[PDB]
Amino acid sequence: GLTEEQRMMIRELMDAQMKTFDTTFSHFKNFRLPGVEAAKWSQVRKDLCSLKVSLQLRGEDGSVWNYKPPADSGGKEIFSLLPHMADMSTYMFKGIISFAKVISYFRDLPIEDQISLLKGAAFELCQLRFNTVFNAETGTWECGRLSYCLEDQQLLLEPMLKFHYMLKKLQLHEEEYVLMQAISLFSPDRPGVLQHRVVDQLQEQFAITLKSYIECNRPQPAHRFLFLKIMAMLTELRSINAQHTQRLLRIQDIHPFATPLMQELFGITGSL
Ligand SMILES: Clc1ccccc1C(c1ccccc1)(c1ccccc1)n1ccnc1
Repeated sequence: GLTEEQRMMIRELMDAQMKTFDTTFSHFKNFRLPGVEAAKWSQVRKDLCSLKVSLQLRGEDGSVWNYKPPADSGGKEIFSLLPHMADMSTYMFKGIISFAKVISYFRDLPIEDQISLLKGAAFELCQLRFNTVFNAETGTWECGRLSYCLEDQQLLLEPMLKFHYMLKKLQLHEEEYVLMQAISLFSPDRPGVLQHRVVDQLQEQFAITLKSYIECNRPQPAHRFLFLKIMAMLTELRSINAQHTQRLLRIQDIHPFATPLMQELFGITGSL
């Protein structure tokens, strides 16, 4: 029950996803690994505690490395995973940027608005892509030969983590994830967007396509209100990206770690 525009639209997004989402992370390599005042630090210590995972690395030859992070002993060991996480984020961001740049609706926008939309939505799209490799039975993001496991059920208090569990519960299709990415990418209200009305119209068409996709392919009474649930999750995603953004900026304030691409997306000038 989708129109021809809508069917073309979903195809173009699925195409962009297929070309730019390295789902086995095969080309994530050369990354760093952990080695072998006052009220800021209290806040940053709390910040880093929420971002805590163990790391497993499965060698192509069959070997396995496992890293268990330290406890907070009041020092600098709380920063040990930041260079690795910066490299993973950077790698995800490159995929996100490539995703946007092959979408016709995005390429047609002026360059400054392209940049403003990517700066506004990079994290959100990264989180949506991470959700598709999140294993909610083991609390593990399965990134090909890398796995990141939550240290350990009072962790669902963390809004990022509650989001991943709730979104995974909806059992979305690939098409529904990529429409979510599009709706978040084409948010007309990001800082610096000039063409508000053009982006808003595009956003509305992505949401209408999603509504129609669901109505036509999900008749089960379990998926009643699925569209509205998804849209409320998108609002939650925006809110937690703002929280997560401020958290990384606090951490970055006292222990620098953003790569140049992360700095670009943050608007960090390299000046002081
Ligand atoms: Cl992606 C990211 C960047 C910086 C810090 C933490 C995370 C995190 C993650 C995701 C996949 C693989 C390793 C870490 C992360 C890990 C644990 C707790 C919070 C965030 N992530 C961002 C959003 N959802 C998950």
